[PDB]
Amino acid sequence: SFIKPIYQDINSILIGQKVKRAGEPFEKLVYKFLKENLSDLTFKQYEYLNDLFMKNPAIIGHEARYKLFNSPTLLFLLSRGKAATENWSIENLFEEKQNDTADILLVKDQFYELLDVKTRNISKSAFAPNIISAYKLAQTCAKMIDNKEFDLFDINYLEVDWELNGEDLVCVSTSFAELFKSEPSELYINWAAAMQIQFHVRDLDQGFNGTREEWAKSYLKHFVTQAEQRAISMIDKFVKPFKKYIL
Amino acid sequence: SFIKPIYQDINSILIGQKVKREKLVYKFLKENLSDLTFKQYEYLNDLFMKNPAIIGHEARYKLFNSPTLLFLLSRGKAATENWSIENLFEEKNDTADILLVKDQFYELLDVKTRNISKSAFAPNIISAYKLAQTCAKMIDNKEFDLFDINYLEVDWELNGEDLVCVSTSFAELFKSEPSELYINWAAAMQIQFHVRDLDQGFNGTREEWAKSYLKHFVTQAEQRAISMIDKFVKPFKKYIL
DNA sequence: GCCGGTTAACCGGC
DNA sequence: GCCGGTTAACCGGC
Ligand SMILES: [Ca+2]
Ligand SMILES: [Ca+2]
Ligand code: NA
Ligand code: NA
Ligand code: NA
Repeated sequence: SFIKPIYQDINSILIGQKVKRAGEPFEKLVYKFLKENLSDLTFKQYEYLNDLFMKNPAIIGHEARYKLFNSPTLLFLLSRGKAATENWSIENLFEEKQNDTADILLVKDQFYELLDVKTRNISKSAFAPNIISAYKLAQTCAKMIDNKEFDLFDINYLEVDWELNGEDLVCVSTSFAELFKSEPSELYINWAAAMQIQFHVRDLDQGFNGTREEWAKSYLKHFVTQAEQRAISMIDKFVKPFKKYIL
Repeated sequence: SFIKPIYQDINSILIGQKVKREKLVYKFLKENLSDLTFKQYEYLNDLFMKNPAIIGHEARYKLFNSPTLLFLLSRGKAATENWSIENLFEEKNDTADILLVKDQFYELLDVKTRNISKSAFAPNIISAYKLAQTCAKMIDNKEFDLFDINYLEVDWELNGEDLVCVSTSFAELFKSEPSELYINWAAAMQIQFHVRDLDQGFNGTREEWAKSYLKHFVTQAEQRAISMIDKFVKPFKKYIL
């Protein structure tokens, strides 16, 4: 991680920060800090895409523009769709998109850190948030394996806890954790919640002992196993209880 | 519907409205049907304010006088017990955006806003599972003449520094053919449609609707389970040993 | 403690 | 046309 060496600082600077009154905008402050302290490495996802295509003005159409990624897995995680990519121009730049994978990209020497900020109202009853689609993650692992891209990118999370203090939201603490250091078989896949893996960053175990390739194979075994169990569970929860009204 | 008879009134007032870059719907209804119209949390406040002698969640839950509406409208037990004139519910995940109620009959209204300049993407309408439980509850308690669940689509496009409403649509969930309802399991098990596309040709009774919906729901759940193997298990087996 | 369902719409494959 | 996956976190049952 490129963030990890300055996380202590980040943690200190963010605590006490405020945003007018839900905590979503704290992500903008995370970005501001990173832009100030790692200016050359830091991008919004759409910003990285805009920069990539701006540097290659002669490369037009979605196919050629896709070739600029030089990585199947990164293309998968970061690109916009074919029409969006084809219609891109300096006058028609990418702006934020609701379901972009990452909030913030940090890249250096062609290694990629995908950072997702998780904001959390710390006064409400704890509810683990959507982290990332378990299915997007499965596809990522399969593509990592097919292409032997095991040392190219990390997926990392920064939790920003906040509380309502008068007119303002204030940050009270933060946490940092790396997806690829968690034990894959311990990740919670909430199928109803858009097939999303869910955890609090603060709680994520970080003791995985294997290679990235091993992480990928292991998560895939986990994913496949959970999907099988869910297929069965749906009869239990969505079929059985209601059959008495229709038979 | 209490809204349907005045839809033309609403469509006209809205069809040129602009917000800065559309709960103008609530405003209009509140001004033209003030005795009937509530935000959900507002209806609950009103209900509990009008019954000051009733405290705690069990007793306040009895104020609904209907298990099904209890299930659709109420907040959780602790929230309800902790409610007071000085601790009022605020807007919230709530089933409905707007409630219109008259003579012990309830219209649940959900407003769907839509950026009409982008590729059409049918929005989450309501949980197929919440709907399933609701039908189940309607049947168990024979509450077939109590409420409707209705939708109002408001289409808009960006124009300058503002969003402009260019059209609207209105449709009643309980007039749609249940078996035509698209359940998108990945998207939080939500029914999905555009209001303007919703068929309104169901001819049977409310009870028939509920039974037909349940058969549909159960059938679609079974299909989803099966399709999970094909999409989430099969394509990944080759990587595991 | 443990568990998982719900709201807001929203992009883009073939 | 037809089809369905993803982001934002968030609430309250035993
Ligand atoms: Ca985020
Ligand atoms: Ca709505
Ligand atoms: Na994001
Ligand atoms: Na995410
Ligand atoms: Na809804």
